[PDB]
Amino acid sequence: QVERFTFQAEINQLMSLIINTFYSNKEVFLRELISNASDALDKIRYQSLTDASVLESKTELEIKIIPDKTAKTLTLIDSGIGMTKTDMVKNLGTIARSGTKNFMEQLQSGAADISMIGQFGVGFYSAYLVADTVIVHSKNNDDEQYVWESSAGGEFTIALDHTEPLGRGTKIVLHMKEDQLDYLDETKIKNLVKKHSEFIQYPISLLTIKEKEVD
Repeated sequence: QVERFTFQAEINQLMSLIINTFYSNKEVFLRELISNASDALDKIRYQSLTDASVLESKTELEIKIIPDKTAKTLTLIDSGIGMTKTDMVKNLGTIARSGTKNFMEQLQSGAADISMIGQFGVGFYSAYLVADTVIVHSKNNDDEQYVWESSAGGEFTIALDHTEPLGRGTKIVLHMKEDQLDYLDETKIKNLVKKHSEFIQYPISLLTIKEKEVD
């Protein structure tokens, strides 16, 4: 079963602005997504300080990053608190803070910059600086694994996830744009992850997939 939702008006503007207009430091997306991953890890960790049984679904607190040149995807997986179905609609389809709604006017006027999008809990959408389509798989202890998809257009979808179980956490899949495929190159992404994760307290693994014909 697939359930359709409309983005809240501001989110469409934020997304239109991100997609339609232009920015020069697209690499901030990685910083934002790694920061979200760390936040989620912080959340489950803080829960485990009062109740260590929350960690049972997946004991490792870590981030995994997988560039796939063949699939043209960059995937980021964290074992954070994950999102329930309601959490997904809220966190990926709405703006909560009224302060964030004002910031959208300072951003749209050009006074504010894309790189500060994270200070208002919307750094996620910076993924559309490099990806035409973004898939989010998420699993929270108090609910089932759901999968969230959007390619903008004023709408997103959510379904029960039947792909590989996460145990607990969030998997974001960016279907890269053709012009932004070098983010899947080993040296590029390694240095960018190193740069944008210096203060992150969690381990971060970078996967490299090499393919050679036998001869």
